[PDB]
Amino acid sequence: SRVIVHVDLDCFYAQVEMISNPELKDKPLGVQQKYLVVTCNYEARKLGVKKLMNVRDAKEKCPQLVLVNGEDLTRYREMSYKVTELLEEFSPVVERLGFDENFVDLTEMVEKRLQQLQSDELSAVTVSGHVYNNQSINLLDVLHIRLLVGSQIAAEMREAMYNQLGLTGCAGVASNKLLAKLVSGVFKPNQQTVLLPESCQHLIHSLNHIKEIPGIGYKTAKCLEALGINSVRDLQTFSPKILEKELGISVAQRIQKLSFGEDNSPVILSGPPQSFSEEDSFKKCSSEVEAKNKIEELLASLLNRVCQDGRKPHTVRLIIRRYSGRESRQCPIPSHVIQKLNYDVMTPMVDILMKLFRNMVNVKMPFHLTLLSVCFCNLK
DNA sequence: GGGGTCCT
DNA sequence: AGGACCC
Ligand SMILES: Nc1ncnc2c1ncn2[C@H]1C[C@H](O)[C@@H](COP(=O)(O)OP(=O)(O)OP(=O)(O)O)O1
Ligand SMILES: [Mg+2]
Ligand SMILES: [Mg+2]
Repeated sequence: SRVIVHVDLDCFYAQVEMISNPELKDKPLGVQQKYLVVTCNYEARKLGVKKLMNVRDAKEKCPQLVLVNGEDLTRYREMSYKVTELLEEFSPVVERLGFDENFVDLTEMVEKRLQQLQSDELSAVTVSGHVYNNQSINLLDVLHIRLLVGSQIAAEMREAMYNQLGLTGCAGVASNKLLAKLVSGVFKPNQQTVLLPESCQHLIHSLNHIKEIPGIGYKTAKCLEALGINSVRDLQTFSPKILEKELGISVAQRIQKLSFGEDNSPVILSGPPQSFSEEDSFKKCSSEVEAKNKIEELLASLLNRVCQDGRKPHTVRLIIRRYSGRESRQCPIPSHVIQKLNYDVMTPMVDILMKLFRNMVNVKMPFHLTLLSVCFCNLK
């Protein structure tokens, strides 16, 4: 049996901004990227603003909305890493999911604490936060005890995140990653909940669409929908044989297990990132001249990042998106270029990126690009 | 939107 | 190199 916590920061980008400019802490705030409000603080959500909503919709429904620009992710990324490092201090196995979510495997920590316990104050063990579905605790049930100690650790985590980084968030504690992530959002914002095993089925059947299961995305949901599968129960009861043939043995067996609340995937230590990338989207790029300036701009940003990181990238990738869905070209970085960080690495790197660009884009015939991205990977 | 992961 | 997933 495992004890897993999922930590999910409240309106992360908005929190980072409200900390940067505390004069926003009291007003409805929205963080904008191009024409989207990607996230907003809880005051704005109260005024009917939704995640990933159009700035037109948002401006009309809530003309008092204060917008800050969140296209440069630098500060969010930096705070994101402070959070996971703080969690890694609790237990070293921490898996990041995007910038604002972490899983921690607490089972070793829980076991250590229980061993230190006397029967005197084992009486006595208490929950911190909400119990999912108001389920009764059985102090004689060792699984219940282990999960409650988890909720205590989770509370210490949220307290340290607030006290040391100024950030609030939710936590969900359960026996695997799927359930911990489903349960962490039951009470929001800035609260936590623990899932006892006999409420597992209640949690999974509380979902309304199979897309709400982590692991089942747009494409997979579409296939399932095609098969007449709509509820969690539908997926639970659909023919394994048929499903296996429709989506392949790997996806079928995995997602069908997910529909019963079963997930044996380990919490993986994320550690340092395996790639660095920067991108810009735009309405139109139809010339190599600006394509180069664009790319130079991105390359500038990236180099600062590999600079302070330490490790060195052994491959570059250039990515594009044409009008009306992405294409990419990569190649190893010349060994001599790799030794760069106090000379002029720009020019030779731009040279390589442009060769890659022309290989993928016919510059002798009109082109219409709508995104450019540069990615460094294969770090050593 | 502006990132990131892993598998095939 | 592309596809699928996550935020
Ligand atoms: N398709 C997408 N789904 C989810 N998030 C996305 C997507 N595209 C970009 N993002 C970015 C923008 C959001 O600010 C952030 C998602 O954070 P998420 O944990 O879903 O909620 P949140 O931190 O905004 O608020 P809360 O956790 O309080 O609901 O990631
Ligand atoms: Mg969040
Ligand atoms: Mg999903």
